[PDB]
Order: sequence, then structure tokens, then C-alpha cells
Amino acid sequence: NPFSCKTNVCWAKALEPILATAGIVLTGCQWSELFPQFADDKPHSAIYALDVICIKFFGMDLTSGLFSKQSIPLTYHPADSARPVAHWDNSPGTRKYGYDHAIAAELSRRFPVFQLAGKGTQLDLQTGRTRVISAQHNLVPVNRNLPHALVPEYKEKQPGPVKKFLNQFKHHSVLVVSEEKIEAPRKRIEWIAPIGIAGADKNYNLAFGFPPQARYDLVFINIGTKYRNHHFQQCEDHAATLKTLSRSALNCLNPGGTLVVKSYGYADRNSEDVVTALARKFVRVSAARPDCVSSNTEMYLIFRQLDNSRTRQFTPHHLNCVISSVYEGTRDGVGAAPSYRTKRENIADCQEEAVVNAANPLGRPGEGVCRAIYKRWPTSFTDSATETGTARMTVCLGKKVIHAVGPDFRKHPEAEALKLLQNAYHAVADLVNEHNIKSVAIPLLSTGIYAAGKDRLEVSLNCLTTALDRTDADVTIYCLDKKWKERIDAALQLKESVTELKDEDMEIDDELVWIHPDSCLKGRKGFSTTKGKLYSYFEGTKFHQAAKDMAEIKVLFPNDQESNEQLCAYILGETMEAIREKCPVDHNPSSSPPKTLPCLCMYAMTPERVHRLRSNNVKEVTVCSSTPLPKHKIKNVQKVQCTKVVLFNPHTPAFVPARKYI
Ligand SMILES: [Zn+2]
Repeated sequence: NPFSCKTNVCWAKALEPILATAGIVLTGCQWSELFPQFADDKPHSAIYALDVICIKFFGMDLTSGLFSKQSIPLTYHPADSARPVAHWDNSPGTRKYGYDHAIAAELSRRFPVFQLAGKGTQLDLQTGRTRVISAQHNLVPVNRNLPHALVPEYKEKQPGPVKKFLNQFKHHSVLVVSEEKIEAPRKRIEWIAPIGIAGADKNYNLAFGFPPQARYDLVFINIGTKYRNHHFQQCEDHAATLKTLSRSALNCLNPGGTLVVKSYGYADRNSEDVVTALARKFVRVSAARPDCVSSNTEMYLIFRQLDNSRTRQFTPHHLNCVISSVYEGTRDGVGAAPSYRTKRENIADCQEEAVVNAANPLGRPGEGVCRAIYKRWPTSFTDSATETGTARMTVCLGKKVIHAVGPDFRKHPEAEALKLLQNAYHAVADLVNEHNIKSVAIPLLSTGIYAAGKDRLEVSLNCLTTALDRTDADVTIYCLDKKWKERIDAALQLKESVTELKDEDMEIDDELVWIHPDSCLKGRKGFSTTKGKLYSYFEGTKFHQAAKDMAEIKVLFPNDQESNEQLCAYILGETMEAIREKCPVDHNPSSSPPKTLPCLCMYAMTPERVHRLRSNNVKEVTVCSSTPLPKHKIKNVQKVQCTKVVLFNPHTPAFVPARKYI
């Protein structure tokens, strides 16, 4: 009996029969060796545990589909009039799991060990060997594209004074959850500590979180997790902690408030799902590794200005870039807060690190800010040409000139144009992040001429901030006419002030997936038309295979347009093996989750739509403008405009192939 003398293991007990379908039967020592939470008898997420167990035995995470056979329900029960506390069991529900032999069978082509291994053994996918399950092996899932880099070797350090870090936040009174006292005489500190710690203002059992305190403008969660065998593993062990303490902190946080919480990054899928749900509630989120960290894997996440929004569309492009660069030494980072400003001056005279030109596709000089930029930095126009909806980095002596090309509204329908405008701004943001640009001078794209005789200030500005909230840069908007400056200042003052919540429900739903409105998954638990995460493999549904294949095609053809062309081929037949041959090189075992909401129109290319088309063996397909294709024409593919679009970053978030750490 593995559960002997353990008061909170219901999560493990609940997994037991699901593990059985895969031939896995864990002993008590094995449970303890795998989960510190089990060994220390603490509450935990059965789902997170299942992901960890899958990686440990099969060397891949749950997006592989290995446990996605719908057999045994895994059901979470919140406390209610019947149940004093939340509980995990196998009672009936729409969420089910079990070992999928079909998935294992297709996997056995590259990983024969699946077919040849015995039951209940840990698989080494590379060497092809097996062993009794061990927490020290299969440390990274081979099928995952990591959102950010990991540290090669764990090194502990002596932390500096935390006061230097807390002083970077403008708030006087701070709620502090920490195991060790924090000295900040310049602050008023309420100190919450775990149970055995003397000198604290409050003590709770932090494995269970903490009940609501008063509300603060700054909450600082300093609670860490013990390193064992690997960075990825540390993220795994920390994930439930991160969610629990973050959730408790949300009860203690005022609107417009800031939450700083210690993390190791979000390397594992669960950590990323959590950080994403959490991030959806804030205007901005960044990261820092100040001098007060105790190890090289420690990373403080900074969530700024809580409005607890529902429909906010968050993508980890920015955060991935930041965290990864910090771990690789390329960046600082630290918690000073980016800001917007306006200048009525000539942009050519800007003092900001980079200046953005409002450009045209041909990269030629023209009237506008572009006149000033050409006269002062002519050689930046040597090769400036870039397509509409994109931006190109060039340098003239000591200055970065980014040529961003907005849409001409006379030449495009309003929805498609809007998408292009947003994309130009996102590209500016991509460059700012990639080059760690500290300040940027930028005009309002498509408001001068390309505006087509109408006033685009509000919408151009909205695209600007939508994109540039996703950087760490200080932004200076240069403009035009005193009246336009008046209006921009007004909009910015409105935006910077968050005095109240947009919703009062503070739960962090890390499972929820945001789906297209015409999806047949509408109404199903775990999916929503109005909110949730923007990427999924749809494992556990019939769209999983379609999702995996789209993902792989994107791995084989990193260029968005070449990728979508091959996807068109795939919709029409040609299967996968053929496309893999069409690719010159070694395949990566890993991919990234396809976006679930590329557009709102009827042609949106979801794993769902791909599956419906391919299962109907259509002789032709229609593709909208939100699924970019090569400029030439493709047989049996009709190109049409997208009538309703989405404004978040369309690119695959940057990643590190897990294979690197394997
Ligand atoms: Zn569309």
C-alpha cells in the first residue's frame, strides 16, 4: 500500500488506475522519489502529477497524447456543502485519461523502444535502454519546444539585500510572503511566513496557500522550491506552488496593483499554462533576476497593474525573450517600469535608442516623418525595403532605424488593413525585444496618407500600445499637430490608470482553451469562446492528430508562408511522410502548440477546420488573409480576405528545442 500514513495524496490515488492502463504501478518509495509533494504529504494537482509521470516513464509530456485515451475520468471536486475540502477522484466527468496504444504505436517508428520495452519500466528514448523508474532520468521531455533557455549547471549564490530590489517598486506598503525576514526600512512590511518561523506578522501552512489579508499595491512572494536534478524539474516541483501562492496573493492585491513572485521560469507545460492564465489578469508582465536571488535558476516574475481582465489576449513572445536572455546573460533584467511619453518635436532629433520610420514597401524616401529620417540618416535607406505589415532593422552609424510599413487603407479592406497595421507594430516590438532596445521613438503608422482621408489616431494608437506593452522599452510617441498630441496624451492618461477590476473572479484557470465561436467544442468543459489560452494541441479530442501534424509542418517550414502552403497540401492529401521528405533535414521530435484562434472568420485555420476539411477529402480549400500564403498561386487553393481578425502576435513564440538539453 503506497498511500500508507499519507493524509493528502488523493491526487496520487486518483492517478493510480490511469497509470494502470499504461502498465505503470508505483510503489510508495517511487511516489516519494518522483514527487516532493508526495514524500512530504502535501496537496497537489493530479493533472500536473500525470504530466510529470508521463515525462518520467515515456520521455514525453501529455501533448504527445500517450494518456489521452478517454477511459478513466480524473475529476476535481471543489469544496461544497457535501465536501469540506477539495478532492480528487475517479467519479464521472468529461475529463478522462488513459494510455493510448495507437499513439504508442505510431511513436514506435522513431522510438522502437515503445514496442520492445516491458511493462512498468522507464524508457530511454535515445539509447533505447530501460530501468526501474527513477527521478534522475528523463529530465527533459523530448517532444516539447521550451519557451525559454535553461541553465546548464546549477550554481547557488549568496543573495544580496532584497531592499535594492523592492526599492524598484514605487509602492510604500508591501505584503511579503517569505521564509526569512526581509529588511526594507523604506517600506512598511507585513510579513507572512511558513509555520515554524519566528518573528513573523502571520504564519500559515503555505502548501495550502494563505487566507485573505488586507489589500496592498504590492505583493512579493519570496517562496522557493528545492533544486534536485535539473532546472526543468525545478519548474515542475514549483508549478503548483507558483499557482497556489499567486492565487492567494490575488485576494490580497488592489486593482492596478503589482505582484512579484519568485519562479524558476515556466519550462514545463503546466508552469507555462499557469503563468499565462495569471498574466492574462495584468496589463504587463516582465521578469528580473536581481542580486538578491539565491541561485542561477531563480527568476522573479513581475505582473504589473492587475485589472483581472477576462478577454485579454496574452502571448508569451515578450516574456519568453526576456527570461531566456536573462538566463543566457544577454540581459539585465530588472523591475523599473516602462512608460509612454509624447513629444511635439521633430523625430529626427530624438534621443531614444531606436527610431521608427513610417515607411513604404519599396523602402524609398517619402513625405512624412520619413522625410526627416531620410535627411538625417540617409544610409539607413540603403536596403530598407520590407513588406507591408512588417518591419526591418537597419543601422546608420550609432542609431537603429526600424522601417515599419503600415497598410495603405485605400488598397485594403478595413479588417485586413487593421491586421496589417497591428502586425507592423508587433514587428517593431519583436525587434525591440530581440535587440534589447531600451527606448524607442515611434510615429503613429498609417495616420498621414495611408489613412485614406480618415482619422486613424485612436486605432493606430491602440495597435501601438497593444504591441508595445509587450516590450520592456520606454516609448516616446512623436507627433504631428498640437491637437493630435492633446488626444494622445488623453488616451495615455486613461490607459495608465487602473482603479478597478474588470471582473471579480480571481481564479487562475490554466486548463481553459480559447476556441473559435463556430467550434463544436463550444459548451464543453475546458473550452471557451470568450476567453482562455491561444494555443493548444487539443489532446483528448479527435482534433489532436490534425493539431500535431500542423505543428510538425511548422517545425519543418519555419517560414509562416511556406508552412501554410504545405498545410494546404496536407489538407488536400499528400499525408505527412511525403512532406517530411520535402524537408531537406533531420526532423525535430518537438513542436509548438498550434494557435486556436488565428482569426474569427469562417475560414480560420484551426486544428478543427483542418480536420473537417481533410476528413471530407475536399478537392479544394479556401484560405483567408489571416493565413498568409506565398505571393504566387497554389492549385486548388482560393485566396480570400479575412472579414474579422485578431490583433495579437501571429508569429510562433520563439523557443528552444528540448533536444538541446537531451
Ligand atoms: Zn480569416
